[PDB]
Amino acid sequence: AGDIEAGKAKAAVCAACHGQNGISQVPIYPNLAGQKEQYLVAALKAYKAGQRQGGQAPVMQGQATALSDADIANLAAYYASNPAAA
Amino acid sequence: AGDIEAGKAKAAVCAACHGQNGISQVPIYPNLAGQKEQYLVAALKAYKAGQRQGGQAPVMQGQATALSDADIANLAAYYASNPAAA
Ligand code: HEC
Ligand code: HEC
Repeated sequence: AGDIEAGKAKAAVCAACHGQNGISQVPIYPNLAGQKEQYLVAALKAYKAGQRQGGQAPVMQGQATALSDADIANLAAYYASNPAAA
Repeated sequence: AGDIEAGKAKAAVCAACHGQNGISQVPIYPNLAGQKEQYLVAALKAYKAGQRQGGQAPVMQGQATALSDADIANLAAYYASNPAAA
């Protein structure tokens, strides 16, 4: 499981691209707010493991390689907890 | 330019996993409703090109390779138009 408060603190770096509310403001960055928690965890692990390529995947990989598995769990719990609409 | 209507019709083969409204029930299948359209197109092209690996990506890769680029544009348009909340 993840710590939502810890996830929210860690999300400060993520906000620049995915929005302060998990809703992106740029069309090429995905919304994360209210996404399935387990899927968020799987996606983060894939970026961290260099398993996602193409388009802007390298940009996101650069943002995931330095995350611990606990950071990943916290971040996913936090984003999943946000309302998908805001 | 994706046709929402054509996308909605093509979506019947997607609904079993991603939900009829773009919100899934299975916690490892991501929600698609209200996601950024350009991102939806990029993610689909990535699966179609074998660019996403790890976890359950092979499952989605199997569902994307039979999609034409027009199908991808229509599907992204459709899902992006759906309300993120339902
Ligand atoms: C902009 C410079 C980014 C920063 C800072 C972070 N992310 Fe990101 N992320 C960005 C892009 C370009 C993409 C799409 C890459 C692709 O595969 O085409 C992503 C993707 C994600 C995802 C996947 C979303 C999904 O599959 O629906 C996740 C879960 C994600 N990003 C999380 C995330 C976190 C928690 C970050 C801070 C620690 C973070 N991203 C920063 C761009 C950028
Ligand atoms: C279940 C058997 C699936 C069917 C039918 C379809 N999709 Fe799917 N999709 C599935 C999984 C397992 C996942 C996650 C893959 C991973 O990388 O872990 C996905 C993912 C997508 C995505 C990526 C969303 C994101 O947030 O990045 C998209 C855009 C997507 N799927 C679209 C989609 C469409 C349009 C389909 C029908 C033509 C389709 N999926 C069917 C599982 C399944």
